[PDB]
Parts: sequence; structure tokens; C-alpha cells
Amino acid sequence: TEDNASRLEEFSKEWKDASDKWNA
Amino acid sequence: TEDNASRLEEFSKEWKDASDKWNA
Repeated sequence: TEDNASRLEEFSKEWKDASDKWNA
Repeated sequence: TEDNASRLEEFSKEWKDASDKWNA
């Protein structure tokens, strides 16, 4: 559970960056 | 926890393909 949470929180920043790229 | 990890690892491949489309 902790590994899954950590890896997906890491992916969350990347996908937030992708969303920011989409906004521009 | 295992169901969540499995489903999000499945989503990870789809979002990696989405990032590949982002690059192209």
C-alpha cells in the first residue's frame, strides 16, 4: 500500500505537469 | 490495496501511451 501510494503520488506530479501543458 | 495497485498499474500503461502521444 505504501509503495503504491508513493509511486502514484510521484505520477501525480507528472500528470499535473501534463495538464498544465494541455492548458497552455 | 492490491485491487487499487493493480487497477492503477493498468492505468499507468494507458497514461504512458498518452505521454507518448504527447511527445509526438
